[PDB]
Amino acid sequence: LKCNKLVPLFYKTCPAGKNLCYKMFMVATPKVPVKRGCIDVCPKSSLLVKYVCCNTDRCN
Repeated sequence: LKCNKLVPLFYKTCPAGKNLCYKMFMVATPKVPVKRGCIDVCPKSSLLVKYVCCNTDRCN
């Protein structure tokens, strides 16, 4: 399993680390992404920070 990351590079792998790849956006006002990595769940979501999880591979 591999996805993209904010780290200065391109995409990383998360086979043993996790099994999914989600992103963390912020709706403070200007709207902007800030936390994208791999997770095993997606129990987060409000009105001042969104998140996009995916497990199709190459979809992140």
